[PDB]
Amino acid sequence: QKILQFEDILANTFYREHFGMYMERMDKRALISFWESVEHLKNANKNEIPQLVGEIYQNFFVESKEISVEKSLYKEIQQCLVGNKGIEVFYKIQEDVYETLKDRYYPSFIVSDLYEKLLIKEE
Repeated sequence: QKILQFEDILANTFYREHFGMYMERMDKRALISFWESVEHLKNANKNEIPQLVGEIYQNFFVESKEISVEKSLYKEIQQCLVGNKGIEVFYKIQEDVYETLKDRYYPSFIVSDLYEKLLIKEE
């Protein structure tokens, strides 16, 4: 009956892993992995926060482009991502990635063969 809400899809490890498998089919699993990394940051102890923020950059923002802003301005990027500013930036990107996952990818996941596995067959 009632459609699972995308908020609950990402809150439940069993649901979210199935949605991640669907994103892998689209070769866009880095979108949900980045969302999961920022969310893990929101619920992490502060002794791990700066190293996690650094691993987020090293896992999702180090794609080497031909016009290499990442290499030419490495120090300059890190300094404008230093403290609460960097955490606030990663939060805003997570918010934008969330809307893209919700509006562009979640509707086709509901009609995929994976949404069935999230439904309880009543006995």
